[PDB]
Amino acid sequence: SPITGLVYDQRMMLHHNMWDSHHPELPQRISRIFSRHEELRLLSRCHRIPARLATEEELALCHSSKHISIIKSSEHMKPRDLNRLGDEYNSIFISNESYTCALLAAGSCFNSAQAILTGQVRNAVAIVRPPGHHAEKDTACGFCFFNTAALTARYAQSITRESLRVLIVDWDVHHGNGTQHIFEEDDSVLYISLHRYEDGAFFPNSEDANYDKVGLGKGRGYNVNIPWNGGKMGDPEYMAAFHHLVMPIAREFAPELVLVSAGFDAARGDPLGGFQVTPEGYAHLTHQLMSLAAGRVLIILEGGYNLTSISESMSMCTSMLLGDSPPSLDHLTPLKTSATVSINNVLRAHAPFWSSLR
Ligand SMILES: O=C(NO)c1ccc(CC(=O)N(CCO)c2ccccc2)cc1
Ligand SMILES: [K+]
Ligand SMILES: [K+]
Ligand SMILES: [Zn+2]
Repeated sequence: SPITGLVYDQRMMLHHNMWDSHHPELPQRISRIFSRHEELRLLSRCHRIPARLATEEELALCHSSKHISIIKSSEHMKPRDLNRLGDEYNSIFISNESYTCALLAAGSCFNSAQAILTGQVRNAVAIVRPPGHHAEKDTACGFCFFNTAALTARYAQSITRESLRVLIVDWDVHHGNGTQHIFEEDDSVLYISLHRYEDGAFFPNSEDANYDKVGLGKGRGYNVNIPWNGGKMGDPEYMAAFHHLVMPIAREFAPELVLVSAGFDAARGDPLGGFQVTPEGYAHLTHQLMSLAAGRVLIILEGGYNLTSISESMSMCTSMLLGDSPPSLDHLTPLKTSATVSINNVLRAHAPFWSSLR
């Protein structure tokens, strides 16, 4: 079924910051990504998957009733009360349409996972906002209300079987604290994150993101953090992390579905990330993941704030999903010594759990 699905809905643009029309998490992130897909004739090659609202019962797969009800209630708030509610969270703005856009983003991803798991398509891309991976069971954080990726893994298990093996690869420049916590005790969902860490000083500013956090109880080994220290990283570092860590661990895990928390704020041009991963870089990461899970890959937009960088990067990913050949990747410099230390720290930490690690 060599078809690639694409899901996008303009209604997700309604979510906005009422006090700063220029806030980085712009409604125009998704519309510019979508337009580039059109221009490059990628959209027309895809099977268009309908967006939908997630239900409250689906939200409850990962989130508490209290958290759901609080975010639901913002739908009817006056502007000053929205400001106050948003200030109760770390790095959140809320509008009357926020709840609905968050529901659309999750339901769009559920329909995509269903299309893949029932064989209607091989793989899919979801152009959605607001993002999800900083969201926790009981709280909103870092522009995220509900954890779209976490929900989707659980949704997928719910329409297949409880023990469906799901891999979540999170290449957003920030650590997905919410995703790690939701599955920390879980051995059916393998969470792998690459992220700027700087010894805990980079958002979300927690030692939860370090390499030594390997999972808990039966989930021991099923949480893989690859923290970057010492400034700018690029294609050389990310390709080396995939070669030595991500792809060997993923092959041993043998996932049946791969979800990508695909933020593009590690891209060159992005002020919030400060890294230099190129669009060709992201193409190669995507292409490697396609060798897993009989090709069952869902790419889900997280962060990424340079409108041109994210449009070109995510388009490049969809092109790989569609079966185009990978672009030339420039002379991969020897790694920064810092990156080498990071990769060796993860290798040492995970040697007890993954026999295939050399
Ligand atoms: O999802 C994200 N990036 O993909 C993301 C999540 C959270 C942030 C916040 C964040 O990182 N910062 C600090 C920037 O140096 C911040 C800025 C202004 C006000 C409050 C905090 C930035 C990005
Ligand atoms: K990440
Ligand atoms: K896990
Ligand atoms: Zn991010």
